[PDB]
Amino acid sequence: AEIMKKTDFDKVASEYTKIGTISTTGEMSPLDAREDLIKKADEKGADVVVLTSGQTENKIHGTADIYKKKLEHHHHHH
Repeated sequence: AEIMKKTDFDKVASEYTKIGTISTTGEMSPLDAREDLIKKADEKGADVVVLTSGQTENKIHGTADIYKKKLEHHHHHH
């Protein structure tokens, strides 16, 4: 699982699927919150962790929507 914001993820939103929301126990540390959310997300099998709150201690608790990628199977589309 990787850390991106909603602004970053939005561009490729239709390529992924929301499997749930993860949350840190609280606003611990900025980079540490990321790592803890990567722990949860990757444990749930998520491809992307979408910080729907932001990062860098900017009024964040640590809520992120977890998404999985749409894996393709011979459907080349031309």
